[PDB]
Amino acid sequence: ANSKVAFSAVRSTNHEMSNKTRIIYFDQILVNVGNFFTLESVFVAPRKGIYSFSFHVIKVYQSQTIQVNLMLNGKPVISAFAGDKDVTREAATNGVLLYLDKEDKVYLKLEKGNLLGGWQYSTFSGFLVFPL
Amino acid sequence: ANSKVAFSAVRSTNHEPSEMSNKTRIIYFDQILVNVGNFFTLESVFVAPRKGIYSFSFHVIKVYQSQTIQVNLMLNGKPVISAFAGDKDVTREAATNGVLLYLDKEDKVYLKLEKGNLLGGWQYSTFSGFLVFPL
Amino acid sequence: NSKVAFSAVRSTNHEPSEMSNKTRIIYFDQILVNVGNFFTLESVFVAPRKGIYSFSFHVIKVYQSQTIQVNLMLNGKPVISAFAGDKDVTREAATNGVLLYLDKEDKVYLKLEKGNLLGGWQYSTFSGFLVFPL
Ligand SMILES: *[C@@H]1O[C@H](CO)[C@@H](O)[C@H](O)[C@H]1NC(C)=O
Repeated sequence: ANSKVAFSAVRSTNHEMSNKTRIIYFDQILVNVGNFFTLESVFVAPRKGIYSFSFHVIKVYQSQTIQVNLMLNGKPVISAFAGDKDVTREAATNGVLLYLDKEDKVYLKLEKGNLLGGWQYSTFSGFLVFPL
Repeated sequence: ANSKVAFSAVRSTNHEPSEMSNKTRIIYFDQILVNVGNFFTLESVFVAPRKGIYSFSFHVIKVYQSQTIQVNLMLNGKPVISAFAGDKDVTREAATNGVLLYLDKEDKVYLKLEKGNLLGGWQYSTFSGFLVFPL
Repeated sequence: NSKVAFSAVRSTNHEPSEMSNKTRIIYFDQILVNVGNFFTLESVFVAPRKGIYSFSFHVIKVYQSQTIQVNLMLNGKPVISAFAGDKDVTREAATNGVLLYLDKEDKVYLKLEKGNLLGGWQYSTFSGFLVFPL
């Protein structure tokens, strides 16, 4: 039970972010065991452990560049990029394992760019690999 | 019981799609690296043995030039996530994505070539997945 | 060792070592996770026990003029490949991922099969974990 933690979220075409935080949100929740993925955007770790994270953020409008940072408690840990102005729906993708303690916050930030065209079909997933 | 489940497959040649695959549009992988539980069948379809959360990932590599491709991860005949590879005039291009799904027993997960033809083959393409935890 | 995982990042834009140029092994300086310490300082993973392991990588470059091919290697042999390059963009990633059956002491690592890492490979990642022992 308490060792079972996972979330998976997708950006659809729903039409329900700030220049400060620039948090990328995912409206369609596919998995949320434990309900620790909150506000369509932020994962809050329930316990100390190793967690897997992966994401694909779609650069839809072709002539733009984006940079996406995976954030841990307000600080960047990994980065992804998409800036091929010949390509439509190019993914800025990366993944990582992290050592998290209880109440650690992990989310995606649009560090650079504007996601012109929207970011439909973008994905963001995470799960507890094992507790420590 | 059936708590260890995982598969992993790769397209090892540049051979063209089979005549059957042109009518189902289901992308298949001939080289099976992992198939614990033997739940990955027909070199293409994963059948969930039990209720739980399952991870999936895929990298479909197209050559130049098959037309712009769209790959959907399918769950019981309906698309869940999609990836795109529009040509950037290079020798090879990749349509990639991954996701966690809540699956029930006998649920079927597979890859569909929604758009495009994969002319020139899809060598080096990969498709993987595993049970994260039963539910 | 039921709990085995590593995750590593290339944190700088520094050129590869002369040794690295010789071995073609892509190395990572920043280790975020290394439970069991089976990911060595030479950026090679040594499987502690028989089991199914997950591996993912992203090799990111700022200079993409020439083609790069990255192979995931298992005891000196390629298992999967990733391609990038021959482009002029901000940053591009050669990426792929796979599950592998490993026997104990099997060696898994990234080799630059084609191309170079002129300009550095900052922000590149390489991760792996034991899904379950067999
Ligand atoms: C290794 O090769 C790269 C690519 O040509 C080059 O930039 C780098 O300077 C080489 N390393 C050394 C120590 O010369």
